[PDB]
Amino acid sequence: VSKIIDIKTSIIKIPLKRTFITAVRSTNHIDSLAVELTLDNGVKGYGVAPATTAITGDTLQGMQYIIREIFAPVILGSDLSDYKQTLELAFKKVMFNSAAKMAIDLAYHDLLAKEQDISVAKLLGAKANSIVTDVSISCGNVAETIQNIQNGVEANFTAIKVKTGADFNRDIQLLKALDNEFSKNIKFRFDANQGWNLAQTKQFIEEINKYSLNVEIIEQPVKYYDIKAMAEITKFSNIPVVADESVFDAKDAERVIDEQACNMINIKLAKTGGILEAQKIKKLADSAGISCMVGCMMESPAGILATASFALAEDITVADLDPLDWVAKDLYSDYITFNEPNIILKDNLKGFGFNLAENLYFQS
Amino acid sequence: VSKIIDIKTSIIKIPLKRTFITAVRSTNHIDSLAVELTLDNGVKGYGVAPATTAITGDTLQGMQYIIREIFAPVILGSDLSDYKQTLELAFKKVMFNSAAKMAIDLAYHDLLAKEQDISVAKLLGAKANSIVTDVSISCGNVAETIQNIQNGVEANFTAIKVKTGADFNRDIQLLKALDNEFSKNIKFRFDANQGWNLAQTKQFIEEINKYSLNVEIIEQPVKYYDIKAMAEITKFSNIPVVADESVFDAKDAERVIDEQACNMINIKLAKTGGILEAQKIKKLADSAGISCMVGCMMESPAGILATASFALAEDITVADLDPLDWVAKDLYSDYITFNEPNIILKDNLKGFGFNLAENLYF
Repeated sequence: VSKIIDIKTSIIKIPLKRTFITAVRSTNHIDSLAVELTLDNGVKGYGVAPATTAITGDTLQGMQYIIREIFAPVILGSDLSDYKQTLELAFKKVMFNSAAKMAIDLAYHDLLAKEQDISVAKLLGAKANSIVTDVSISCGNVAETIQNIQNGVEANFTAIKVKTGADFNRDIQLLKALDNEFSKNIKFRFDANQGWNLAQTKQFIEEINKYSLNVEIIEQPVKYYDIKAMAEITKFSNIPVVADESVFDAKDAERVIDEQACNMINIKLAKTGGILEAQKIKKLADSAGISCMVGCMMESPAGILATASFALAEDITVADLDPLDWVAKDLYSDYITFNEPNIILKDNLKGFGFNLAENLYFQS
Repeated sequence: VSKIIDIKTSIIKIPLKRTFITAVRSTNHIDSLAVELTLDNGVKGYGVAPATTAITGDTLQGMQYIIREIFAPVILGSDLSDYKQTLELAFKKVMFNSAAKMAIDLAYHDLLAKEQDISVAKLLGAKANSIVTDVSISCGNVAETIQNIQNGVEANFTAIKVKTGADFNRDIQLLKALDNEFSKNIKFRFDANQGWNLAQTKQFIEEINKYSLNVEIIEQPVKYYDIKAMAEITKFSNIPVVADESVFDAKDAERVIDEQACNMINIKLAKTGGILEAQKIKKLADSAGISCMVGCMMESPAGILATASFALAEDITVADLDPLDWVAKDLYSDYITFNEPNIILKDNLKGFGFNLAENLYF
């Protein structure tokens, strides 16, 4: 019987190699909070979550307070084997702030795996160690956008996630350029980040039909709450429609399933508040015959490893896991081999294998 | 034209006279963040919002960061007259954190009113100065609860909000005790804070009908997201059903209107992110023939004043505004006369009429 006797955090700031721009925001960096749980046997578990305030509403400052002043009193002194009960009772005290919850759920999984002397991926039941990711391309003018895609293709990515929804006229013009520049061995994924209205979405889909493109998904074309439009688009489209911001948790998944509002759900740990809730979504989706992909915020490689581990355990093969491509290799090379576009888990790691304490000063 | 050239924040904590406890939480104090906006003509304006993390997810520390580092760059240097656009631009950078938005929205309205040398209530179109509130009663054992109610009645409240949803057997037994101790001059409002399932809700409603009791509303009996159950309870019930946690913003209001999931919406500024979004809810409800009441978190008298101002401007007469009853009179006596159960705005205040001098400058 191991008990959690300490909880500490540290902020992590990472610079991006190039500017990330979506319909929602623009950034050159990632802000994350790491949490450390210490067992009474000295073993330490870790989780890392992004603060993407425009999407999940999380802030580093809110996460720190929640974890150290709200969750901590519930967790401290509790048995590791009571994790499900502990997380349920702790999470009930906080509405939203899903990324804060992600950090805690991940640290618990790290502990659970380490206590069994296995990786988290293995704990969750993964067989495979490799998942393929697209690379995503910032909003920008057509010329710049074609250049970024060529860079991705030269880097060995054949699945390309094209951000749209910032400028609809630009989005339409871009299709022409794509059709001219790339073959059908390149697979496109469009993600509007809610930036289109219903009419524009249908128009974009009709426009795709005018060219010869390999298009795999249309992701979150409209506002997260316009489930009626999502259903209409899903019925209209010959291309699978993906819900992202429309689905954070299991009850969101129930709603989109009930309303036939997508063909596929993009599961993200920063939205679900960690692995436990993501598992519940996957079960619901499976029962409903809805497929799942995994995705992320522009977030640290640690979140990517955790997400890859989950996907491998759940037989999820469609992934937008690209942040590794936006940051320095040394940030992930302790735990991941990225042979683009393949994210490969390194062998024989205990827990996730993040190796955070070496570079970060944790404080209670 | 006036431009906003400075933004400051301050944390304010206030003690409660007695313990507030619901199905949600238990507390002896209020945590608030206040924001001050300064125009380049010297006029300052203020808004104050609660951090009730279990409900809106807001934290003091989160609100502080959001206002200083996210909202401030958008607001600073902007024209006051552009406020609708400025707030739209600012709020699109932040999901949730509605109480942080409330603080900023209120400070803008304080400025707007002060620029016209009038109260915010007057700015919003209010004429009347007074609104009746219930008093709310903490969860407790039956005997405890009867005593708290008697205290309220003795204090002159005739509308009583009874918190339920923590212990269902207690809730059911309590009805017998109410029917025994009280006549129909006392009107009850039950708020389960989501604590009941569908079966329990129908049972409580049937139980009510076994007695002689004046029952005005049943509030948020089930989970905020179970709209199907809300719609079923609404159809089943002979008592008006109120959506609280099911409606934060206008798009939430559209959903409950579309699904016929309530008879009435409880509008709170801490959920709406301030007055502009609250006005949009009111317009939608009006169009759908859905009534509105106003409500609050357990929050500062400044928030209560802002909410009373909105209600008076919107012809909303049903209110659960009680926190004034939970704090020392000298906190609010400058801008409000609470002669129970009447919340009455003082004459000739400019803007809201509260200031931060003790917090910021002393």
